[PDB]
Amino acid sequence: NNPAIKRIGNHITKSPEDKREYRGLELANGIKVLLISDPTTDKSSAALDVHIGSLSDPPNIAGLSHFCEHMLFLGTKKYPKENEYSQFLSEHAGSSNAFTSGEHTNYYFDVSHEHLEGALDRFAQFFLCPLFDESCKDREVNAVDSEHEKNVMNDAWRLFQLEKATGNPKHPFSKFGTGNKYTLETRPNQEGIDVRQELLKFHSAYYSSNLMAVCVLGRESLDDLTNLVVKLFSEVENKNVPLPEFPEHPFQEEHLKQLYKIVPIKDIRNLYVTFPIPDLQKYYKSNPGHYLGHLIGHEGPGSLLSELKSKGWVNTLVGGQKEGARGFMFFIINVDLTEEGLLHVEDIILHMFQYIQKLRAEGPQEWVFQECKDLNAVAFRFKDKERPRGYTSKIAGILHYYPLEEVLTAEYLLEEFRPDLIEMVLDKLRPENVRVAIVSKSFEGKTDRTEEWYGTQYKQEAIPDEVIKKWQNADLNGKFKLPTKNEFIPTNFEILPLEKEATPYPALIKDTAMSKLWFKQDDKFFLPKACLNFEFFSPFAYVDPLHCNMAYLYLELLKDSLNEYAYAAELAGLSYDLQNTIYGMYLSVKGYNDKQPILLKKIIEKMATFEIDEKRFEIIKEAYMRSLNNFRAEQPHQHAMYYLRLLMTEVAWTKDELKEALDDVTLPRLKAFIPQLLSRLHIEALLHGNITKQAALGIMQMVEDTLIEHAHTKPLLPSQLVRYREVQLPDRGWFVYQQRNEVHNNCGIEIYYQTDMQSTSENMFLELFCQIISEPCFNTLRTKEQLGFIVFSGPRRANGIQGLRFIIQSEKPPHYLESRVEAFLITMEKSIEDMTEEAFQKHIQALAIRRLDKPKKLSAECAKYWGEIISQQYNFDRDNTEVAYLKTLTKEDIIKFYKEMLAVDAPRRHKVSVHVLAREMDSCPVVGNLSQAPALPQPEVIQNMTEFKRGLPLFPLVKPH
Ligand SMILES: [Zn+2]
Repeated sequence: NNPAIKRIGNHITKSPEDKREYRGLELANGIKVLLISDPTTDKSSAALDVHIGSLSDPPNIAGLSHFCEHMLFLGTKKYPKENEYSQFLSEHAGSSNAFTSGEHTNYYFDVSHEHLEGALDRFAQFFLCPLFDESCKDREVNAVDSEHEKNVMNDAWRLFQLEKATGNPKHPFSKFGTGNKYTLETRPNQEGIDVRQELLKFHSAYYSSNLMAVCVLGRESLDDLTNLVVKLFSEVENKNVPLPEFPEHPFQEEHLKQLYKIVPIKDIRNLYVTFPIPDLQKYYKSNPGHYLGHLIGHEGPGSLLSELKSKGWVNTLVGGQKEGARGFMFFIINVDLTEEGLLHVEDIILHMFQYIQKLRAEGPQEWVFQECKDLNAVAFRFKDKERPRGYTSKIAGILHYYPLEEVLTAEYLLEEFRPDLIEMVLDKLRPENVRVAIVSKSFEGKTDRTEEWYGTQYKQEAIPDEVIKKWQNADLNGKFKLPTKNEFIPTNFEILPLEKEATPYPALIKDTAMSKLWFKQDDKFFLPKACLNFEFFSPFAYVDPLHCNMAYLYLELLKDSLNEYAYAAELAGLSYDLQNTIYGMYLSVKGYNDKQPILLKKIIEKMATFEIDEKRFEIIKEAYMRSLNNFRAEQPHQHAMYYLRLLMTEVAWTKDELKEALDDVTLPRLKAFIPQLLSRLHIEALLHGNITKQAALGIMQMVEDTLIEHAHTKPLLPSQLVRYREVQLPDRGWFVYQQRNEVHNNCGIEIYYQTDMQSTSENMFLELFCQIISEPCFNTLRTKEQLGFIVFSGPRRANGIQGLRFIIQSEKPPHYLESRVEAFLITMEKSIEDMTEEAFQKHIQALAIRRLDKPKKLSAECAKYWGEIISQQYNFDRDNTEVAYLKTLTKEDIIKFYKEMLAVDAPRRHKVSVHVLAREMDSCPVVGNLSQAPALPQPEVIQNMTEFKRGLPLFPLVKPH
């Protein structure tokens, strides 16, 4: 009845909570398709996943599939303009990205719901007739080179590639997926290769309809979505490509029983333990690898981690199955390492094998399976509604692995108890199949090997056969017990009836010296979940570097202490977040509401009566020291942002000040700090979800009463509720602050054009301008000018003040970067003068959709309110208000705003620039086809942050709504 469709699927199993409608189908050309209809969605979305990636890169052109991914965005026969795609999305409230894994290339976008077809049509052409334009290729190669550059000095990426380097060199696993200028341009030139043709060959070879899945989400009916997907995708050609497979493991015989000693960039201490395993993917109905992951990676009483931590050897552990590709997987057990732990690796691994032996001795446990199965069933039933773009991306990828009818449920619902598989996998976790990697600065100078792509310094040794034996004879350790029943498993899921006096926004339901309580019963999502957000104010968390250190250590020690007990809550979908802030403390509790009161109470009770284990204090202090030091290894652009925070905020302690003050933190001194901190507080809370007003008032009073009882807490004076201000820059001023990054060989720059206080009008001026310049900026400064991978523009908001910021990471020096941004600003003004009245209105419309986009899930809506509360603006109806005003703005208003605040000769330009110089750059000046960059004034070089701040006014704070 339709030659274009091979088959429609049966019912797609969904959560009964889920109001969205679904249809699976397979096209005649073999594209597997999931259609999602949500007539309420603000943004629509599509994604396509090709089952080809890096593992299929030609051996002579490393990174070609990743390069292909970049290239697809840059013009097709039907839509030749390099930025037609991104520009269209931008003008219609959409966004887009893509990634390349070993076996996948995944492309996705969202757009205003009214413009699905326009978006999707442009999108489809990626997979039909890409141009791979000659000039785009030459340019885009730098973006990829830049992508790789930032990864070079990153410890995760180095370990990632090092593993691949130390397996079978013949195996596709050993390939370099990212690529760079060398692999994508330099080497290929030297070798007579036309990469444009190679891109064409590759696309044509592997971009076969038979290796593709597509997911589309929109307001349209399932039938309309069907016609649409047929109309645009049934013309993709079926080239019948065999799906690549890797049945032989990249780790063979001679790759096992190997030790690797590795030098990190950061001062980190890690042990990596790895076993080769078969592909467990097909066993998705039982997840035997996850069963063992769940047990070996447990953190409750009796667990592997518990003992390792008690012995003061490790702080954290990750265990479980790790993805490989079709035909191979890994099982891992990874831990960080204390100083002591570094000298006891052999015992740690013994304990690991002892725990595994316990699992053998006990045999597989149906009740453990049953518990996971139940938790997963609940998780799936009450899953939060996803944002469309993440969802379509995810589904496109998993359409390759499960029957149509099962795509939604397959990763959640367990069906089979499989003691056989559990033992089969367990039988592979043996010392004769082990790989051990130690990462420590102590191997500095003691290595004899260098990994090609990153330069990673390492050494390789056979593990002594006697050590293997010691591990093989590991017997039972009395310290290791399986976890017992999980008491935190929720059973009460009733959604409370919507109260008579319920409101659309949070209501101030308690206003006392001790606490401000904001409250909202959920009127949208109707899942049995809640958010309990608390802000504790104390001047003593940030009075000086010492106290800041102490606030941090206190809360880290608290969390470390609670970890065992809290682990079960987390498995049961009840988690918490607890950290020190520049104003005191922040506590959030979220998840199923049923057992929250229990977790919260244990938290507050513990913090009010805390007793510190000295062993733990020393270990945590030491890790915190390294943590601070390790900032020197963050990326230039991150340093840039850091220095701006420091320059523009009234009060801010530097990482240098914090670490210098850290040696003065003694056990006696901390014990004294805690009661001090807790003795006077103000609390501002937002309780939001499946809870009544009486429950909310009840919870708030419980928190207070616990503090009063155990810590004697009294209220804080209203005048002690100190918010910090932002530095007020002089009209027509320009400051430059300059530092060097000693790890990375790239530059970073942040340029901040401060405007004025936040307000309806000032907000929308800035925001409209950012909307208009957003993609032109990416297009000019990255795509055309290829300055770097990281090119960013948009609003800066802090302390109630705002402005325009640019952030770039580049191999080019900041003074050069600077003039290009300035050049760009002028382009934008002409551009704004040149654009139609409609083109203007389209941008108003796009920002309007962006701002009005409704949160899909409780925590997202909660987050919007929390922003209103923590900023002390309390403007819960901001979106409607600000959009109404947005629609009033004319082209002329924006031109004036720019001329008055932003232009190079603007009367009220307030400019700060942070230059972060590359490792290899000695000094560097602060000032200096392509568009015209204007002449700039001499900047005032900031010599000292304190003096700079002392010499300027401070802005007012914003007035509450
Ligand atoms: Zn990329």
